[PDB]
Amino acid sequence: LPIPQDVKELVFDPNYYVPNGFVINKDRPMDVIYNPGGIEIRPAHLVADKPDWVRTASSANPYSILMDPAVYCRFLAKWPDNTVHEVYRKWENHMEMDYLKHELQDDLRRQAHRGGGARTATSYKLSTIMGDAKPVKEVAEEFREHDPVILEGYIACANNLEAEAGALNAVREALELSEDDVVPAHEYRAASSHPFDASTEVMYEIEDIRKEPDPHLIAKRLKQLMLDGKLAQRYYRFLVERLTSAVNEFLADSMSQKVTIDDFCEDIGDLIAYLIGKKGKSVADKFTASIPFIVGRSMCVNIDPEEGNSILDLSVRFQTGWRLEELSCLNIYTEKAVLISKLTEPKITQVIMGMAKRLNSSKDSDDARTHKMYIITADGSYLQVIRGALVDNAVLLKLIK
Amino acid sequence: PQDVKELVFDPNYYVPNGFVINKDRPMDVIYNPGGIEIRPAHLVADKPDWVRTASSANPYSILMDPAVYCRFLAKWPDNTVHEVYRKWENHMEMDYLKHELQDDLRRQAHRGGGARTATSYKLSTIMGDAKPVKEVAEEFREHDPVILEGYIACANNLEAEAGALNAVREALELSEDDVVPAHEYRAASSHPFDASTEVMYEIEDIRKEPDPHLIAKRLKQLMLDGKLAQRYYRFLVERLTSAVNEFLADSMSQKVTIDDFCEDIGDLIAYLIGKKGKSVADKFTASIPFIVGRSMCVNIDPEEGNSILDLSVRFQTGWRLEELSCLNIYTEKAVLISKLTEPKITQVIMGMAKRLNSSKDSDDARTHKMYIITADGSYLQVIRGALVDNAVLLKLIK
Repeated sequence: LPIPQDVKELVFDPNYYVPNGFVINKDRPMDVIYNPGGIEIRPAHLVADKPDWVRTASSANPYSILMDPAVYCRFLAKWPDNTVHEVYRKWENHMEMDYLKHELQDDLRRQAHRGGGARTATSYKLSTIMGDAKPVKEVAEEFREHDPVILEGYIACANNLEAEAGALNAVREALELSEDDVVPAHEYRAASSHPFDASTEVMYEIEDIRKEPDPHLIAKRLKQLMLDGKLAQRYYRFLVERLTSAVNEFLADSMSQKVTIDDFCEDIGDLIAYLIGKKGKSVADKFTASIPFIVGRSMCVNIDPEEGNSILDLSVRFQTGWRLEELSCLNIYTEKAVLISKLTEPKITQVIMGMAKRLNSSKDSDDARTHKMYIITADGSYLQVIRGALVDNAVLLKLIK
Repeated sequence: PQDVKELVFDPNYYVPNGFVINKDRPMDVIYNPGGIEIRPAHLVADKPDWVRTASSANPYSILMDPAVYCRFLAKWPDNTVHEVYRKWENHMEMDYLKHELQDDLRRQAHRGGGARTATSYKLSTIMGDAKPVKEVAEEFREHDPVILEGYIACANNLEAEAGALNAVREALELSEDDVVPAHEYRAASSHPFDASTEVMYEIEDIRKEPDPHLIAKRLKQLMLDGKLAQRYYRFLVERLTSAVNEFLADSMSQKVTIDDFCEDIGDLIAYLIGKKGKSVADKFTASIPFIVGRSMCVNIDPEEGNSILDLSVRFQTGWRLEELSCLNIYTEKAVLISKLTEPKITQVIMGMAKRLNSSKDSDDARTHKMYIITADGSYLQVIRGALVDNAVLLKLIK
């Protein structure tokens, strides 16, 4: 009878409140649930493609929360004001929900993402043990399944599959594993090189521009390098489009802003002034503080006289034995990024914390400013570990599409 | 005026009440009876109400010579935006507009002037039909466009460009101070597969299958039987879905999108038959071999390992993007190449297409993308347009 005001107050019983004209499905009791005040609770997978059932990012919960699908079921609750909130109900607490679970395991569309029959997520045996990672040297020296490991050095990659193959070969060589042994979840570093035919002094100048804390100075100095003929327009435009793409990515995902810039070197000052004026001071200060991270990711310069100077795409990647639909519910497909809370499985928080600590151990923590962060599921999904601006110290996983 | 051809290019031809013509910038706004309003394209590039309206007569933008024609957008009372290209030599009063495009602070990254150089080397601005490198080298003035042999292993665009430049320099025995001609080459990138050779051959056979339903069924069945790992199946399905969506958005101008190829290709075919007619669906089905060949090109090498190839034929020109085309290349998804386009670009494209079709069973034409790379580094993919018969489009890669 009482009307719930928030998520926790909702009653999980199809027979608790039954309005006129609604017939409860006998074999599908959980398909729709009604609560007083007009609250509609439906399984998320049954309303994934409906435009009127998208999560509402608000001040309290601007981010969709990541929870374990094997333990929790994700419902969407729609209120009279059309605000859609996540609800997470434990599988063991409500037995009458079991069929929904079976749906997610046995639908034709989810066969590409879930186990069953002769399906194998990987061409090899990938361990499902998760937790903190350890250096691969001590793991090899100690040797049961291997614990998650860390590979030293770097892996040169042309694409994602090349990086994964190199990482798998590195783990197999470090642990002296066979083709049939169960390889563990692993942490590694990936580098992609884009050669630059520019003078070494120009490379040093762009490198020093990267370390500049003032974005206006960064843009002015890069454009001045372009205008003097020191940097070819091809390479300048390449760097500019990379900076623009990274800035737009940070604005869209990390800050949840609908604002985009066409090109960095002419519009970074305008964007910062806009963030001063329309979005308040604090949002602009956090954007400015994250500007070094964006510029380090986009404009990392490698200067080696042997094989030539280049621009680096640097990342740290944690390959887990869990599939995307075993690590996450279906919201990972419907949201730009998912927040990691206390209710989230502690092991993913542990792996992300270990990755962050290893990034911060570099000189001046510069690696944390120049490396992207990824968790690769067994079935090949990439989840970039990014920072969230709407919540302090918020860590997000963004599915790479 | 009832037509684009009937537009009067005179600011003083029709002056509405309350409007004052700027003496220093008279070409900014043009008024024509009925409410037709013509403005330069680069003054209205950021306005959401100044986007070209694709119709039956002109479904695509037109690639043009920026040094010969100036782009203007004409807005009609029914909110339809059309293109008008007006020659520089026919209007002196438009000259300042040209200077703007040459001297704007924003455009300094794309145009010449001062000490700006598009490339770190000297690249010839001679376009035309390309010739095999050996005869051109043995013949030796600036070189004519050149064709290289083999494939350049590339990890990214910059690596491919560097490899092509090195190949041209070595084959034409050019020094660092010599002018390098525009050159056509081939690029190949490999995504390794930890799949059995039999499964790879089955995937290759599925690629040649003309029925998309059979492609989906056979690939899904390979996944479900455990012969194809879910990781590689999802990789291939992601590539197929991306390619199908790209073909729909670019080649067919269709807003329809799919999420999984092997799950929704039949639904997409049924939707195209039901709502778009048999002709559109048949066009998509006939293009299916090209899409599947580009997405699932299978390389089987017992030494280097089996892989999925991204194959392309790229012609590096000496002209910058803003010296090859107007600013429409930034606004439109793709631009159509007509008889009004510079004949050199069409010559290059037909040469690349002919060299593609010279392969056995025209197989390369089904597995290769085509690119024109400008001097300052823009990539223009040559695609086919389903809205006009034999329509060639250049799509700026962003």
